[PDB]
Amino acid sequence: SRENVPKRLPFAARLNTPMGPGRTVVVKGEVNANAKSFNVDLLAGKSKDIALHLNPRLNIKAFVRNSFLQESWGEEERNITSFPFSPGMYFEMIIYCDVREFKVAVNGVHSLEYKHRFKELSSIDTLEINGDIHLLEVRSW
Repeated sequence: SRENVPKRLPFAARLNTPMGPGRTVVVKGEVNANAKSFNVDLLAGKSKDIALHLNPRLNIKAFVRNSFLQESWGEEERNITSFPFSPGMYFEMIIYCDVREFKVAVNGVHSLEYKHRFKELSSIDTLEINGDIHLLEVRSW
Protein backbone atom coordinates (compact mmCIF):
# COMPACT_ATOMS: atom_id res chain seq x y z
CA SER A 1 0.00 0.00 0.00
CA ARG A 2 0.74 3.71 0.06
CA GLU A 3 2.41 3.72 3.47
CA ASN A 4 4.03 0.35 4.14
CA VAL A 5 4.47 -3.15 2.77
CA PRO A 6 4.35 -6.16 5.12
CA LYS A 7 7.39 -8.39 4.80
CA ARG A 8 -0.99 -10.84 11.33
CA LEU A 9 1.16 -11.12 14.46
CA PRO A 10 4.15 -11.14 14.56
CA PHE A 11 3.99 -8.14 12.22
CA ALA A 12 6.86 -6.72 10.17
CA ALA A 13 6.67 -4.03 7.51
CA ARG A 14 8.91 -1.86 5.40
CA LEU A 15 7.93 1.77 5.72
CA ASN A 16 7.36 3.37 2.31
CA THR A 17 9.06 6.54 3.58
CA PRO A 18 11.82 6.29 6.20
CA MET A 19 11.70 8.24 9.43
CA GLY A 20 12.55 11.88 9.85
CA PRO A 21 11.09 14.97 11.50
CA GLY A 22 7.37 15.21 10.94
CA ARG A 23 6.91 11.49 10.32
CA THR A 24 4.20 9.73 12.34
CA VAL A 25 3.58 6.02 12.86
CA VAL A 26 0.22 5.06 14.39
CA VAL A 27 -0.47 1.63 15.91
CA LYS A 28 -4.14 0.88 16.67
CA GLY A 29 -5.01 -2.29 18.50
CA GLU A 30 -6.76 -4.01 21.38
CA VAL A 31 -4.79 -5.31 24.33
CA ASN A 32 -5.53 -8.96 25.04
CA ALA A 33 -7.73 -9.59 28.07
CA ASN A 34 -4.93 -11.73 29.56
CA ALA A 35 -2.06 -9.67 28.16
CA LYS A 36 1.39 -9.57 29.74
CA SER A 37 3.51 -7.65 27.23
CA PHE A 38 3.75 -6.34 23.72
CA ASN A 39 6.43 -4.65 21.63
CA VAL A 40 6.61 -2.02 18.88
CA ASP A 41 10.04 -1.57 17.29
CA LEU A 42 11.41 0.81 14.68
CA LEU A 43 14.45 -0.71 12.98
CA ALA A 44 17.14 0.06 10.44
CA GLY A 45 16.46 -2.84 8.10
CA LYS A 46 20.05 -3.00 6.83
CA SER A 47 22.08 -3.05 10.06
CA LYS A 48 19.14 -4.52 12.05
CA ASP A 49 19.79 -1.85 14.70
CA ILE A 50 16.65 -1.07 16.70
CA ALA A 51 16.41 2.71 16.96
CA LEU A 52 13.33 2.64 19.17
CA HIS A 53 12.04 -0.32 21.16
CA LEU A 54 8.70 0.29 22.92
CA ASN A 55 7.52 -2.35 25.41
CA PRO A 56 4.31 -1.84 27.42
CA ARG A 57 4.35 -4.40 30.22
CA LEU A 58 0.74 -5.03 31.26
CA ASN A 59 1.70 -7.44 34.03
CA ILE A 60 3.63 -4.80 36.00
CA LYS A 61 2.13 -1.63 34.39
CA ALA A 62 5.51 -0.37 33.16
CA PHE A 63 6.33 1.19 29.79
CA VAL A 64 9.96 0.40 28.94
CA ARG A 65 12.02 1.89 26.08
CA ASN A 66 15.50 1.17 24.72
CA SER A 67 17.67 0.96 21.60
CA PHE A 68 19.72 -1.94 20.22
CA LEU A 69 22.83 -0.45 18.60
CA GLN A 70 26.28 -1.88 17.88
CA GLU A 71 24.74 -5.26 18.79
CA SER A 72 23.92 -4.31 22.39
CA TRP A 73 20.98 -2.89 24.33
CA GLY A 74 21.55 0.48 25.93
CA GLU A 75 20.25 1.98 29.14
CA GLU A 76 16.54 1.29 29.64
CA GLU A 77 14.24 4.28 30.02
CA ARG A 78 11.29 3.68 32.34
CA ASN A 79 9.94 6.96 33.74
CA ILE A 80 6.24 7.52 33.16
CA THR A 81 3.65 9.68 34.87
CA SER A 82 0.82 7.26 34.12
CA PHE A 83 0.46 3.82 32.61
CA PRO A 84 -1.85 4.30 29.61
CA PHE A 85 -2.81 0.72 28.65
CA SER A 86 -5.19 -1.80 30.12
CA PRO A 87 -6.03 -5.40 29.24
CA GLY A 88 -8.99 -5.87 26.93
CA MET A 89 -9.05 -2.23 25.84
CA TYR A 90 -8.63 -0.51 22.50
CA PHE A 91 -5.64 1.84 22.16
CA GLU A 92 -3.99 4.13 19.66
CA MET A 93 -0.27 4.75 20.04
CA ILE A 94 1.30 7.59 18.05
CA ILE A 95 5.06 7.63 17.45
CA TYR A 96 6.11 11.07 16.22
CA CYS A 97 9.63 11.67 14.96
CA ASP A 98 10.99 15.10 15.94
CA VAL A 99 14.45 16.59 15.34
CA ARG A 100 15.98 15.64 18.69
CA GLU A 101 13.63 12.93 19.96
CA PHE A 102 10.70 10.68 19.36
CA LYS A 103 7.47 11.79 21.01
CA VAL A 104 5.08 8.95 21.90
CA ALA A 105 1.41 9.50 22.72
CA VAL A 106 -1.15 6.90 23.77
CA ASN A 107 -4.88 7.51 23.30
CA GLY A 108 -4.22 11.18 22.61
CA VAL A 109 -2.11 11.73 25.73
CA HIS A 110 1.57 12.56 25.49
CA SER A 111 3.34 9.71 27.25
CA LEU A 112 7.11 10.04 26.82
CA GLU A 113 9.96 11.50 24.83
CA TYR A 114 12.91 9.40 23.70
CA LYS A 115 16.11 11.23 22.71
CA HIS A 116 17.50 9.88 19.44
CA ARG A 117 20.35 7.43 19.96
CA PHE A 118 20.34 6.10 16.40
CA LYS A 119 21.11 9.36 14.61
CA GLU A 120 20.61 8.44 10.93
CA LEU A 121 16.84 8.87 10.92
CA SER A 122 16.49 8.29 7.14
CA SER A 123 17.88 4.77 7.72
CA ILE A 124 14.96 3.84 10.01
CA ASP A 125 12.69 2.06 7.57
CA THR A 126 11.24 -1.03 9.29
CA LEU A 127 8.43 -1.54 11.79
CA GLU A 128 7.93 -4.67 13.88
CA ILE A 129 5.02 -5.39 16.22
CA ASN A 130 4.45 -8.48 18.34
CA GLY A 131 3.00 -9.65 21.63
CA ASP A 132 -0.27 -9.79 23.48
CA ILE A 133 -2.49 -7.55 21.35
CA HIS A 134 -4.97 -7.79 18.51
CA LEU A 135 -3.42 -5.48 15.88
CA LEU A 136 -6.13 -3.55 14.03
CA GLU A 137 -4.42 -0.88 11.94
CA VAL A 138 -1.04 0.64 11.23
CA ARG A 139 -0.69 4.09 9.66
CA SER A 140 2.50 5.79 8.52
CA TRP A 141 2.53 9.34 7.12
